[PDB]
Amino acid sequence: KYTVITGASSGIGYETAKLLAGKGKSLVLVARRTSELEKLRDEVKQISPDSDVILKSVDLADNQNVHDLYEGLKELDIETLINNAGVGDFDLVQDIELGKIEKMLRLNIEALTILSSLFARDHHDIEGTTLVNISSLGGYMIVPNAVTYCATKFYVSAYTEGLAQELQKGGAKLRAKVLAPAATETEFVDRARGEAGFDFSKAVKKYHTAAEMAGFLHQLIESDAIVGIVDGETYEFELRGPLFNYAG
Amino acid sequence: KYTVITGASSGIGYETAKLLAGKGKSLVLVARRTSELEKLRDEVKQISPDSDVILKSVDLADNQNVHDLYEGLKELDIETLINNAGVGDFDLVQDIELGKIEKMLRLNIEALTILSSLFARDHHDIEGTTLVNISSLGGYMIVPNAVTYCATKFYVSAYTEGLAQELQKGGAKLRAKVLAPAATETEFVDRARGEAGFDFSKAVKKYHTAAEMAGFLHQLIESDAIVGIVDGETYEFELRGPLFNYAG
Ligand SMILES: NC(=O)c1ccc[n+]([C@@H]2O[C@H](COP(=O)([O-])OP(=O)(O)OC[C@H]3O[C@@H](n4cnc5c(N)ncnc54)[C@H](OP(=O)(O)O)[C@@H]3O)[C@@H](O)[C@H]2O)c1
Ligand SMILES: NC(=O)c1ccc[n+]([C@@H]2O[C@H](COP(=O)([O-])OP(=O)(O)OC[C@H]3O[C@@H](n4cnc5c(N)ncnc54)[C@H](OP(=O)(O)O)[C@@H]3O)[C@@H](O)[C@H]2O)c1
Repeated sequence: KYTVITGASSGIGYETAKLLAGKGKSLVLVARRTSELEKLRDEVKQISPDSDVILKSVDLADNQNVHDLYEGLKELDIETLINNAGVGDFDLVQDIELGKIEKMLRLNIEALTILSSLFARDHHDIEGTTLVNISSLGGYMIVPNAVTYCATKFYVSAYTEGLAQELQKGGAKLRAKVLAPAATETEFVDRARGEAGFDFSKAVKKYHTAAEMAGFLHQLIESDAIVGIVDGETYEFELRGPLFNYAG
Repeated sequence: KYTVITGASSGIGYETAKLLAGKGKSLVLVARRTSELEKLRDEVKQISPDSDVILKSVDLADNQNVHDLYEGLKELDIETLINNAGVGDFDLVQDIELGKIEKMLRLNIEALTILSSLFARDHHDIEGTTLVNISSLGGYMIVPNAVTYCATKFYVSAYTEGLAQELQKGGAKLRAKVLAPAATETEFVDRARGEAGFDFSKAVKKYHTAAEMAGFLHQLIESDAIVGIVDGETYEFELRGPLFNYAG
């Protein structure tokens, strides 16, 4: 039984991989940097010798690539799929680089939608299955200077909240959940603004570590809650139901 | 001075083109079916002899096509861009047709985001410009059996509400607006479910006509409101401010 974690080379996906290794889970770890995926596999084997770890060096910003990824796991028993890979951008809309933003849409929205749709197709009536889509507090509240990225997370939040309630009302075995972190200490900011060195310790007054966010993600999987969300002011993690209007 | 209307060959965009014709505006009408674009241009000339009417047969579900559409309009003075083209689907997520849904994402989301970003880049500091993106009441309220489509509209609403407030806070000249129709008598249901003949008169107990929704769109352009939205319970058209949380 496997747990698929996209965006496993760094940040939340990376630490989630390590936390799930400590539970004896076997992993499919997806990202582009093979080097880091291999060093993580080495950590995972010393944490948990009997875990199986499959690596997949895949750019998920290409729709065909995402299809290929999934059909290549057809002969695996996947209990959890975690749509964690995603990128950010800080800039006024009038200043954006469309090539980067277009790529952001293909990763944040499409890849996640392809994998969620395919997982749901084959796993809705299968006992013990979980889908966890990583949104953001930015997917429930709009943040200045990050309009485009926030809107990808609004998509993710609304899509997962509607998929979750679809599967509940239909009596599915598959459970779908959304994680909405707040500021979490990872590479995300450095990628988003395009230059390294951003220091959360010095520049952000409240943030979780990547390990703390792996821990929240794991508790979300271990709950009957659809939404795991960090409060923007208290930075308490809350497991709760949907935030948006449901017309049902 | 031109008003660009994507999705002009039927429905809201078609009736919007005719309304703006009666005000003497010149139009750039974008859709795939040349046939109907020429039929509308004939109507526009009969309403408005002196209106200029450029037609563009373009599939906007291709990102390159959307760039090409815009770069080809750079010789023109565009006062208004209306991202109206969009497509729906009624289906459990487990039952969708990915090729249809992936095309829906490229049109409902990407096309609109390319055209809005490029319009915003060249027109933010230009007096009298207006960007109007068409979302839906299902972009503020999740509707069963249309999870994926509603999420494209949550993207549109959140993107445009965030862009609108970005332009206000930064003193732009450009105004950005979002329209959120409810049931509107168009080809939209027929295209979404794949089969013709859906009858609003017999099947839907409250709905607006396409001409009424073009009127609401024109009301929204002529206001300081960021949002023009049909209330699901009263079916009154409301001009109001943003609905989502703004962190600034
Ligand atoms: N950090 C925060 O404050 C925060 C808050 C809310 C939500 N989030 C969300 O958290 C998730 C993880 O981000 P993070 O904070 O952990 O940042 P991160 O450390 O930069 O991790 C992003 C991950 O995505 C992978 N990735 C990026 N582009 C990819 C592509 N085209 N194909 C495949 N994999 C790709 C990266 O590895 P490769 O580059 O090697 O592929 C990396 O593993 C994202 O959904 C992000 O939006 C972050
Ligand atoms: N009708 C409703 O109840 C309702 C409610 C809320 C929001 N909306 C929104 O209203 C907008 C307009 O839809 P409508 O109700 O007027 O429906 P419609 O009659 O089906 O018109 C849709 C328009 O989109 C164009 N279009 C579709 N795919 C395209 C593509 N790939 N490239 C270029 N143009 C394309 C169509 O023309 P071609 O096929 O010729 O390209 C047509 O002009 C959509 O954004 C829809 O989501 C509708």
